[PDB]
Amino acid sequence: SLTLSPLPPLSNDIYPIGRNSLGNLMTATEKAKELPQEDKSAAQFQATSQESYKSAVSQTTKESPSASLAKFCKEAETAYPALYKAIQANDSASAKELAKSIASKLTEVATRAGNVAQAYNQGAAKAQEGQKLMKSALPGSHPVKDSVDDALQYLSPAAQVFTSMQSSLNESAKNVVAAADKVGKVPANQIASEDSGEAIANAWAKLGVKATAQAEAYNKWQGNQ
Ligand SMILES: CC(=O)/C(C)=C/C=C/C=C\C=C\C=C/C=C/C=C/C=C/C=C\C=C\C/C=C/C(=O)O
Repeated sequence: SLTLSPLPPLSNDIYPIGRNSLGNLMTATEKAKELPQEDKSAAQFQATSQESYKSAVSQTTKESPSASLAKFCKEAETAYPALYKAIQANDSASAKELAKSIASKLTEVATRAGNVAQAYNQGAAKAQEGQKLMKSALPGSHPVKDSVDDALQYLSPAAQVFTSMQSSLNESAKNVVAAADKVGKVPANQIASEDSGEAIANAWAKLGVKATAQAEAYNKWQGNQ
């Protein structure tokens, strides 16, 4: 049997994307915006550093994975019960078509998450370059050097959060297609791990509540960078 509800970590009690997991990187981004602008030696490096932070946040906003997930969860509330009914009716052609649709939506959300991870990992390579340039070019105390160090410390764990979201959603897409492929081939009740269409819908609805909240919190935050 295959799990059609959200998979870890999206099934976690605490939604995995938010200040709980990204707050150190958020703070670092706020500090980078507000760096002082009196130092001549640092000015160009600091502009480049600030543009790197801003590029990554802008990329994040373009993708908006939590907002996209929340939209999916709304769809899931009706799409999974409809699929479950097709499974129970041993309706292979219907189940396949419905699962294909669900999977398409899941894989688009997963790609958005993956795109955020890619932006962060690419940002880390920029920070690596900046760290070396500034260690030599900017001998004394410069808050931008700390901002680069912050990026190096926090970007890869942050990227991993998004990679794990991507992995979960891609697995959900695989599972829903695989489930529909069994319809008409084995007994219907052996296909899904869950005991009802409603149980599956409720699990996506619960995730949707969390994703919606985060989407709105993030929207606020990015508009002040
Ligand atoms: C090359 C050269 O000459 C020099 C000088 C390079 C210097 C580079 C310096 C810094 C680089 C930072 C890069 C990336 C930052 C990224 C910051 C990201 C912050 C993200 C914060 C929160 C994210 C929340 C996501 C929510 C989305 C959702 O829930 O949908």
